Amino acid sequence: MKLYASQTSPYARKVRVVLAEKKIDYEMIEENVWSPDTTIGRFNPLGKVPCLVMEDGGAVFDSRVIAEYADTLSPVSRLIPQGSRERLEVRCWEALADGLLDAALLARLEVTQRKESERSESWVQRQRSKIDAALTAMSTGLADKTWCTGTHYTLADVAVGCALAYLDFRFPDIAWRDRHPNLVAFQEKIEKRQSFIDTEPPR
Amino acid sequence: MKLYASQTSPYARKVRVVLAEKKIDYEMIEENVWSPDTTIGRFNPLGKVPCLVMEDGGAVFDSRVIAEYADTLSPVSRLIPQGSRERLEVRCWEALADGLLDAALLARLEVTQRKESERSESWVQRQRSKIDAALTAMSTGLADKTWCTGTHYTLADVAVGCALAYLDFRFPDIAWRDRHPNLVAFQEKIEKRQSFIDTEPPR
Ligand SMILES: N[C@@H](CCC(=O)N[C@@H](CS(=O)O)C(=O)NCC(=O)O)C(=O)O
Ligand SMILES: N[C@@H](CCC(=O)N[C@@H](CS(=O)O)C(=O)NCC(=O)O)C(=O)O
Ligand SMILES: [Mg+2]
Ligand SMILES: [Mg+2]
Repeated sequence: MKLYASQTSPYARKVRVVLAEKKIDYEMIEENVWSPDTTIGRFNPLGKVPCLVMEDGGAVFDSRVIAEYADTLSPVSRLIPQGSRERLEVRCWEALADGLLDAALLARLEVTQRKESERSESWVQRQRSKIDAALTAMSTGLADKTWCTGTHYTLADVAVGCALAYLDFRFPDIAWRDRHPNLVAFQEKIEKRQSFIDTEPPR
Repeated sequence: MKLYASQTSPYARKVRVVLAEKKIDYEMIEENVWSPDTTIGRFNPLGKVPCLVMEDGGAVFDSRVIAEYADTLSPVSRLIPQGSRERLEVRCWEALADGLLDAALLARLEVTQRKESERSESWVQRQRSKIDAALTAMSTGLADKTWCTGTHYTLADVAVGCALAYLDFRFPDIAWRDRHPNLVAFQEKIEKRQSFIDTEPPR
């Protein structure tokens, strides 16, 4: 299997963490999707990473679909629970984290993909407000628990960890660590996992 | 259960189609998420519809999470297959359709949420190129089959149908019907389903 990804992509980091936790071997292929020379469209018509390309040539996207499928590929470190209700809880956590990332990417892309004369203050403020709200919800949801859903590490934790680390990396001005002590304790723990250690974004 | 949604939202339409197919009763609550008076943030910190609010007050998002959960709530009209590989196929179709919608929404929002002096031609062209590519992939993937995954109607078909109907509604200039006869035949069939008939977008 081949994973088209980048070392900075937080959605791709989620998938890489899952693959590491599951001990699934794969070839990592760094692809710059913002280059006019990108070939990602051979595999993902949406032009995005991550994209997993299977032995047979079948292409899998997006990160949620890849994560769900990877969890079935080994009995090692089950990350998505069996129960429908328990699965709901984990997948909603993942949607919350991914949604925070969607807003953060839009806020970043407003700068990287537009001339100053093409930018909107109100749009960026909207996206930054979603990030703030998502952070508050993550802190409210985690509450006093060990992990997002209680006793066990799941894809919820992976997704949240990737989101918070992305803010550390790209948005150090968003001071979530001051605001939410329970998220700080969570992140301090999760970043000690081998899967996180091995997938830190460069720079 | 309460579904916070709008009658135009294609992501919400996907959920409403699933709920109709499954014969699950729910209260529909129209919510304008673009109004400064929106209260959607009580339930979905990302500020988006659809959002399903359960009897207990628990909030579920996004559309993929709601669709997956709704499929478990009744044995009527199973829309997501049991097999991991078969599930992968359906969920990747859903990601493709949702991704087409993401690009279409961005292209629309460039106009509705920005003054002309805040707009980017290159960004809109990028998004429109994703739509074209996604359409080609949908046509390639469906090929000569009855439904997206072969013999049976699944969430893949729901998602694709919602996407194509959204383009008819909001982007009549994107002439997919001329380009892809197999998608035309697909859409002509799916729009005869009661769930689609009852959820057409107004105007
Ligand atoms: N729903 C998808 C989002 C992936 C995405 O936007 N990836 C960005 C790169 S970012 O992670 O650095 C991407 O590929 N953007 C390229 C584009 O939008 O043209 C998922 O969950 O995998
Ligand atoms: N990943 C989510 C996307 C929903 C969405 O963007 N919904 C739009 C409304 S559109 O369907 O008319 C939305 O709520 N936008 C409000 C905002 O982004 O502030 C899902 O699959 O449900
Ligand atoms: Mg619990
Ligand atoms: Mg098949």
